[PDB]
Amino acid sequence: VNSFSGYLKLTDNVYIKNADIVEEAKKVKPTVVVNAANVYLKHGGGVAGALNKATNNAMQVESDDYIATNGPLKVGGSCVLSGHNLAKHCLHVVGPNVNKGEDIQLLKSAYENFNQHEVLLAPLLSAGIFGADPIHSLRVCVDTVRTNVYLAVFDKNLYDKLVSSFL
Ligand SMILES: NS(=O)(=O)c1cc(Cl)cc(Cl)c1
Repeated sequence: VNSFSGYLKLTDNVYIKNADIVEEAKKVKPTVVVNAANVYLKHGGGVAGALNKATNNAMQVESDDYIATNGPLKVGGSCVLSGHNLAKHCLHVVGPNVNKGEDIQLLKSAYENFNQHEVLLAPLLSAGIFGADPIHSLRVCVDTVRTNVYLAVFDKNLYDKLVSSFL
């Protein structure tokens, strides 16, 4: 049994809710929240900008030190950093950004990072300002992630379309 409440069950392991991932993280304090990161861990906008704002920029300060030591992530890659006030850990995952022309096949590699964690609160990778079709992102999630994933979707319109169209 876990703390997550109000989710619709899509599969054995994937759950979805119309929610504010920031507000959901603040309530649950999950072991892992996933960030929709870029390779530079520059948390300017989208989910990353919202998560970072909720940490009062501490996520960005930590991320800048990580990049100064390790250099950029790979598209499809990830790193584990602090969850600050939101979670124990933040798994920063880089999905392909279609608005940069990145290979959408890298979306499966991105989701494979989730399998290193038993339970996660996450957004749909490559959705929103990363330009991918969120319906496609949810299909790749269900077909790739084997651990227990709680997906948060703020836009009620998109949430309803994802549920109604789910095979
Ligand atoms: N992707 S997100 O969680 O940052 C998000 C999306 C919308 Cl449409 C509104 C808010 Cl307040 C937050």
